[PDB]
Amino acid sequence: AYIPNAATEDERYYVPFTETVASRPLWISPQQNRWCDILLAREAGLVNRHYHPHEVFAYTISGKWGYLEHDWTATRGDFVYETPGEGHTLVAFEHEEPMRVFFIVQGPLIWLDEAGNSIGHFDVHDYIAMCREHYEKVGLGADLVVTLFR
Amino acid sequence: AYIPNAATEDERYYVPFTETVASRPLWISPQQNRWCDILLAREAGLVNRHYHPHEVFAYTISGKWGYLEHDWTATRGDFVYETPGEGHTLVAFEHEEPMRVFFIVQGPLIWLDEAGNSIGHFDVHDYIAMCREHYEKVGLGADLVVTLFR
Ligand SMILES: [Fe+3]
Ligand SMILES: [Fe+3]
Repeated sequence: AYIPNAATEDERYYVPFTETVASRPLWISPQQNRWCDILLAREAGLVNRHYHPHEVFAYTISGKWGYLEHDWTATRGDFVYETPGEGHTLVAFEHEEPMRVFFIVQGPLIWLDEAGNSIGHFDVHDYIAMCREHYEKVGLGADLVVTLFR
Repeated sequence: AYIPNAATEDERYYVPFTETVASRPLWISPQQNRWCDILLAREAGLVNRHYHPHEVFAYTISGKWGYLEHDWTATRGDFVYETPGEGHTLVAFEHEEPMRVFFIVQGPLIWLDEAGNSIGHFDVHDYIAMCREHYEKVGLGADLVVTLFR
């Protein structure tokens, strides 16, 4: 698979995930419960506390972001590996550029509690569904998502 | 793990792989036989034909490169997924910028024949050895490699 201009300026390609953060799917494996994507926050953003059962890798393209549970913040060019089992809250700061991050995500995400409990999930089927749905609405066609399968 | 400025200009961090192509290790898993790295070619470059038993993901940072066995060439911003089992020859063109590519590699690589045979291998132990060795020589210390383990 070859996707030119992955972190495109074309807003249509980005699927809302939370209210402030969206992603462009690049590669999805329903069988492996795994996906690559560009994570985008045009403004201040937050992704709720969750943990992955497995690793996460990120390479930062632009903006400034990090997780509240570590001391670093990542800007253009910085690499991040999250250790499996880590509960974390992603945040994005307002920077000259939107936040854009290349991610390889081995799902599910388990949403965590204010407390510390499992309170919801996000797996690859949830991801395929939201992306198909958005791509139908914006006129990229639901079937463009199917093009990303492997 | 957080590595600032992964695709650094500091040449010392890059470990020669072929004569024209080098990589900076970013994350290495001896147990999973898997690693992330920045692949760099300052000039024209070539990596000999080989196949991975598993997937490869790449996000292109700068330069222009591709595989002889596909029709695309990848420049700044382009994403690539190589399907597992694919035999391929990586090439890098001379561009305004060096080639720099963020890779997640599930090894081993099996070197292939002019013909089409398995004729050599490259696994994570080979990678750890070459990186330790180079990092000792350049004065980043062999032990900096151990810092990359997970
Ligand atoms: Fe996460
Ligand atoms: Fe390869």
